[PDB]
Amino acid sequence: NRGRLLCMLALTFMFMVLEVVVSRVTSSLAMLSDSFHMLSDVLALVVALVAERFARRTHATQKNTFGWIRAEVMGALVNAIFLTGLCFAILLEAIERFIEPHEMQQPLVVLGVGVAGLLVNVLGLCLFGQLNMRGVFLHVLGDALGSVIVVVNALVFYFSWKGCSEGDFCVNPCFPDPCKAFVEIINSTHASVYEAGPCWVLYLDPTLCVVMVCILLYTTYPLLKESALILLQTVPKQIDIRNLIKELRNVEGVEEVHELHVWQLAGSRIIATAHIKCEDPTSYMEVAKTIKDVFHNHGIHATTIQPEFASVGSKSSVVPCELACRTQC
Amino acid sequence: NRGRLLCMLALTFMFMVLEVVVSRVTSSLAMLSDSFHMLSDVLALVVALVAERFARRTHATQKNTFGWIRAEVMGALVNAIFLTGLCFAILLEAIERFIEPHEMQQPLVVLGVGVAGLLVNVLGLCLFGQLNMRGVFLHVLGDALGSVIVVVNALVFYFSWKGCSEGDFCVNPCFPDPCKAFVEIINSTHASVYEAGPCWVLYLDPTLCVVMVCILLYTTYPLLKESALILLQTVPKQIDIRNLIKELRNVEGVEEVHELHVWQLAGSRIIATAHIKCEDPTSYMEVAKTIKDVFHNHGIHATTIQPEFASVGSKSSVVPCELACRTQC
Ligand SMILES: [Zn+2]
Ligand SMILES: [Zn+2]
Ligand SMILES: [Zn+2]
Ligand SMILES: [Zn+2]
Repeated sequence: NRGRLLCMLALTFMFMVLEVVVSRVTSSLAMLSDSFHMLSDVLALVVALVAERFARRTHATQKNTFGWIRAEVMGALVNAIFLTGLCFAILLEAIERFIEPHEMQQPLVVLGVGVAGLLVNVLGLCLFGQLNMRGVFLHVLGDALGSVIVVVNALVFYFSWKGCSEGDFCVNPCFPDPCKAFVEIINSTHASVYEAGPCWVLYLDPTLCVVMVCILLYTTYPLLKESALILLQTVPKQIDIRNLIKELRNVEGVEEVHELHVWQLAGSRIIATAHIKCEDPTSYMEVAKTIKDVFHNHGIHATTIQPEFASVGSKSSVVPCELACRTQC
Repeated sequence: NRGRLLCMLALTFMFMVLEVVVSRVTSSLAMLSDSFHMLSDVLALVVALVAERFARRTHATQKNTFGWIRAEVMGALVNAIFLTGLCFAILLEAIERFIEPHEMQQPLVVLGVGVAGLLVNVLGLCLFGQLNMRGVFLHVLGDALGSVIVVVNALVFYFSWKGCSEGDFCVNPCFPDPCKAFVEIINSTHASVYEAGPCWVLYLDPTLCVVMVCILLYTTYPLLKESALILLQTVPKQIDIRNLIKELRNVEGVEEVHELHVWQLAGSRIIATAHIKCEDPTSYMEVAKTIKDVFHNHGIHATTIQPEFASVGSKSSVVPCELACRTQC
């Protein structure tokens, strides 16, 4: 449905506006750098929306004689790439939180907007073309787990951390404090009291991002396998070629079955070609009806069985099919 | 060739090792954060390498009755998505250099490694399956233009900027200096001399990244159009369906031409189906030879022309094709 992706696109725009509003109210330019990062969650909805007005034009057009009945199972692919590509990004970025750990300065406000985002994505998840559903549901599960990360982080971050207490002049041993250490080592004045807070919670986030990454990259892969397999002309999973060939040769009136191509258009519109070699060119229609039946019994319905009638003395050359070109094909 | 992508993969690993070596020698943990960003240039070579040992298995296997002759024109797609996706990343990140501009502390060393990277990518470009070539050449042109950015930046950055001079205690008006302003406003001591350098060169980089992004996103798109078009079963650009149908109906012996599917397997292996409606079921082979000729004259060589022989009184129903199923197909 277009209604669902439309509603969810509207919701994410709402939340980005709320985020810019908080980032400007609090006057914290370090938080306005997520209202530009949700433009990566609006893209996976715009794409699966564009591929909704294209799986309905299922009519033979001079520019595609099957129609765009496939632009569904391509949309999913693009999504399941973007996400996975994007997913590695998180992983890469998680490494930076092990080398130069930053500090979540204002934890009440981050808990606030994180719980708002977690609720809007719980709705975007409870809201949910059979592979666009999957290619977008995974993409909202991603940011939902990201929001659970943000809450469980900024939850035990006001509960535990201590940070610099006496104004702006204290020693932060847990990481290479840029101004505190600079001014404190360039001026030795025996200043006021200090403190030191736990560090077992300074790296309680990148571990959560690594877990979210290993969750998405396993929930996504089977979707990506199925999409690329459909798009590589591969026999579906439910049709065994050797059985089709044994059954075509069992039929009366035929003796050989040349090029036998089977594939999958989209969903369950499976096609099938075959040359064939009848013997008597007058009882052909009964043979073709029988062959269409032995295709219909195997979930394969749109066929094309060209019969190659044998001439005089030419039953010694398969490559010509009795009907061929010259060399290339 | 596998040799070219192998050589280039070896070169990029060499350069990443050189980058970690400099980042550890100089003791500048702000530069080790590019030896993790070149793991995004090794991916587009690993993919177009995996799709090299898969466009050579062009043999009918029970798991694909065309073979993987298409896994070339899919590889390109994945590349031309990754890059474009990745390209938006740059653009997004360029915006951060307009809001909170950072400082290239050590410009001689950055010029050094930037010129080394620019030379290794000039080689990776001069080094260069007809769409993998394009899907990887664009991907090296990307980082080559990135390197030109790094050189022209860190070139007129030692030539112009001034920065803080008298030890570690000066005023930096051009941007919200974190330690200088903090310690200078928390302690009013009438300290030593200061200075102020130009700001027309502090934002001489993100403009270069925006130009590199608008260069890649126009050099990539036509590749992505062609790849997705091949993968959506679309008639090629060189075969006009109306002409094929007019020419099949002009041929003797036939009167109607049912489902006429034409598409593109990969490169130039174009297939074509067609039912057809002959009249006299004894002169069929001549008609089929003529039809194969009027397909061969149009760059379309792998055909399948099923003839539907008319029964008694049934020349009033196209939907049955004289040969059909029941309702669904
Ligand atoms: Zn999102
Ligand atoms: Zn993170
Ligand atoms: Zn690169
Ligand atoms: Zn940049």
